[PDB]
Amino acid sequence: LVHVASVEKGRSYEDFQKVYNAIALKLREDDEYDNYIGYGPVLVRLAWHTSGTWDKHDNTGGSYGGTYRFKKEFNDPSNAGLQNGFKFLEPIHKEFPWISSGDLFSLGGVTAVQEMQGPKIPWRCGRVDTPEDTTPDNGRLPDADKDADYVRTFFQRLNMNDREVVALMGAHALGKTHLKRSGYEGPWGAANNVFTNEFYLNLLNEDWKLEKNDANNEQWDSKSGYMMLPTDYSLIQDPKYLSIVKEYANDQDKFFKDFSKAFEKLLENGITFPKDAPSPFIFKTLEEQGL
Ligand code: HEM
Repeated sequence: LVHVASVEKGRSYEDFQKVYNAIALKLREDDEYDNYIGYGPVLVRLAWHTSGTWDKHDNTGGSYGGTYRFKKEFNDPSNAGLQNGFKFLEPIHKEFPWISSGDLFSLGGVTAVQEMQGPKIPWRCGRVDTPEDTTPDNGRLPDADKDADYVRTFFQRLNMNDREVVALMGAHALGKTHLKRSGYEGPWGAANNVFTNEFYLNLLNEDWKLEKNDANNEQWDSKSGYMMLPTDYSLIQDPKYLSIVKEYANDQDKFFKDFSKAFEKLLENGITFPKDAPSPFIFKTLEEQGL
C-alpha cells in the first residue's frame, strides 16, 4: 500500500496558515483546560499517536489516513485522554471542512509546538482520509513500564534511530501524566506548556527516587514534584541514550533542530510525496503575524 499525498483541491499555503491560525487562536482562548496547562500538550500527543501507529514493514497505520476518527482507534486504551484534543479540533474541522483528518491532526501538533515557543516544524499537506477498515489495531503505541532495549526496538518500527528517539522524547517536557489515563501521575517539569529542553535537564539534574504511585506502578519522582516514566529514565540508564541526553541538555538550539526534523519525519512516515508536490510549509506563529 502506497499512500500518495494529494493536495486538497485548489489549496495553497495561505489556506493552511488560516487553519494554523484558527488552531492557534483557540489554543490561546481555551486556556483553562487541564488546570491551565491548555491544549498544547495533548495536541502534540494527538499528532504523535495518530502517526505512531505506523509500521515500516507494511505501511499500515501512520498519519495519512486520519483513522483516529474511527472508534477502534479513538478507544485504544493507549489513546485515553486524546479525545480532548479531538474535541478541540472539531470546531476547527467544521470551519475548514476541506482539510483531511490526517492533515488536521498532524497540523494540530505542529501548531501546538510552534505556539508553545518551540522550533518551526515544516509541514506538508496531502494526507487523504481512508476507510474504517484501514484503521490499525490497538497495541502499536508504546508501553511506559519498560527499559531502554524496549524503547530502542520499539522505535525501529517507526524507522527512528537513537538520536531521533531521544529528540522525540523531549516532548515530555510538555503537559503531564494523569493517573486515570495512563496509570502514571505528575508533570515532568515546571515549564509544561512552553517548549524547551527542560526534560533533559531534569533527567540529569533532579534527584530521582523510584516510587510507586497510587495505581501501584513504579515511576521516578523528585522532591520538586516532577516525575519520569521508566521509559524516560531508560534514556539515562543506557549509555548511548545518555550521551544524547547530555547533548540536548547542553544545547537548546540543537535540540530544537533535531526535534523539528524527527517530528516532521514522524508525521510524514508512510506518505509518498510526488516530485511536483508543494515544498513543505513553514507557518508563521500568531506572534510573528501580530495576531
Ligand atoms: C517510549 C515512548 C513513549 C512512551 C512510553 C510515552 C508515554 C506517555 C505516557 C504514559 C503519557 C501520559 C499520558 C497521560 O496520563 O495523560 C505521555 C504523555 C505525553 N507524551 Fe508520551 N510517550 C512516549 C513518547 C512520546 C513522543 C515520541 C511524544 C511526541 C513527540 C510524546 C508526547 C507526549 C505528550 C506531549 C504528553 C503529555 C500529554 C498531556 O499532557 O495530555 N510522547 N506519554
